[PDB]
Amino acid sequence: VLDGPYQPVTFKPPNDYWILINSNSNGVVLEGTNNTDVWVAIISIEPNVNSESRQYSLFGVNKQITVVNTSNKWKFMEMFRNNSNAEFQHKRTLTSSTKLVGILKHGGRLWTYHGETPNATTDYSTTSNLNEISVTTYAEFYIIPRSQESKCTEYINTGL
Ligand SMILES: CC(=O)N[C@H]1[C@H](OC[C@H]2O[C@@H](O[C@H](C)[C@H](N)C(=O)O)[C@H](NC(C)=O)[C@@H](O[C@@H]3O[C@H](CO)[C@H](O)[C@H](O)[C@H]3O)[C@H]2O)O[C@H](CO)[C@@H](O)[C@@H]1O
Repeated sequence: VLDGPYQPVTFKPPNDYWILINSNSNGVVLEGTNNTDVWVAIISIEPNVNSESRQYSLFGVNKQITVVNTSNKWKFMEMFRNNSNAEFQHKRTLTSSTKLVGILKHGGRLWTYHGETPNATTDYSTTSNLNEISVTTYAEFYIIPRSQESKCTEYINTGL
């Protein structure tokens, strides 16, 4: 009885709900911003990719990122910046057999998962304008209350 799946859309996630995205494919999985101090994008790289340059459109703008993933797992790079004049930088990585990606607004912070399945964990970026963060998803997603975060963490790590 999952709350979803919902099709790709731009929306403003409410505080204290996990958005859990079920990416089947490579490319941008999600991007979000409050236009002040957060811009984030999660980029998907398929298994067994040797080093190459690839293009991604972030907030309507083309960016070249060199990628690599010699794992049998999928790789999700979290790209980040805290100013509109700065370039995106690689902040964190989630290496996943499940292909599920999470984002949550809670407690003054923006949360994602990083590390490697089945031991992926949450970490944050800080913002002074949390409520104004909107996201665009590029794949189906589900919505899971923070009160059920252990269930979300299980899905991230072991699959729907
Ligand atoms: C350890 C833990 O529970 N971690 C959670 C994570 O919790 C996020 C919150 O971390 C707080 O600090 C912990 C819980 C301590 N009690 C503490 O006070 O240090 C943050 N407190 C800070 C930064 O001082 C808290 O932030 C506050 O939240 C309240 C209401 O939630 C209010 O918004 C305040 O303005 C704000 O300062 C949280 O950031 O949550 C993640 C995501 O669910 C879990 O994965 C993780 O396990």
